[PDB]
Amino acid sequence: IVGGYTCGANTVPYQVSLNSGYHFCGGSLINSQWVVSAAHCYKSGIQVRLGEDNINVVEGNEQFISASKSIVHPSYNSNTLNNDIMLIKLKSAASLNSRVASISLPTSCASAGTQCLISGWGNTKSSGTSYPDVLKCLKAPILSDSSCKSAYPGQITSNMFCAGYLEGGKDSCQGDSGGPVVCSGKLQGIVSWGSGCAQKNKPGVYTKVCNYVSWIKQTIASN
Ligand SMILES: COc1cccc(CN)c1
Ligand SMILES: [Ca+2]
Repeated sequence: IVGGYTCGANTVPYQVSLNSGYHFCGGSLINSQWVVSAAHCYKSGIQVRLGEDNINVVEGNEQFISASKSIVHPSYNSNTLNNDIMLIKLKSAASLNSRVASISLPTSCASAGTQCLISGWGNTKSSGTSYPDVLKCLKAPILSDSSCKSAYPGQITSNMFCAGYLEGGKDSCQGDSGGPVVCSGKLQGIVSWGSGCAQKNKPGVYTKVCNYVSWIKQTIASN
């Protein structure tokens, strides 16, 4: 997260870190056994880390649970990043509490102008590289489909939305990938892509989660 703020330990209780020897992506806990992330975060040997603030220090609220399976969306295209969503099942159910909690799926799609919370352990620099140890947060509005399409000609599908600031300075970045965009207590987006970070007229692009609720529910019900 570039130009954000320190969230505060365990203030974003649905935020997970995906770890394969190191943090490589964010995710969102959607029930005791399932995490939603980006399909571009797919790899084998994933351990889901819940209750994290400082990802380099065991602070006492963590649960570390290995993934038993990953399910990338059947229509995910890695070139265009269309359908950039993946489900991860935990080998055992997380113990839910005030600091490890699921986030609700949307019942409706959020509109342009809606204020949301984007969070993660990604790069905090727009030019350099600096990775934080503690969770960073950014309040950001959803941008209109037209401004999103104008920012990225030929690249925005019906399964994507832009959020952030056309002036730059405040954005998600590398390592925030797969993490949440939450608006009014619903998971509306997944950190998906962009051109660099916090650059003028190049806002973050997010997977439009409301399009996938049926798939998520069906998949969970049979797996
Ligand atoms: C350039 O790599 C990125 C990864 C995740 C999110 C974004 C959006 N600035 C960019
Ligand atoms: Ca920790």
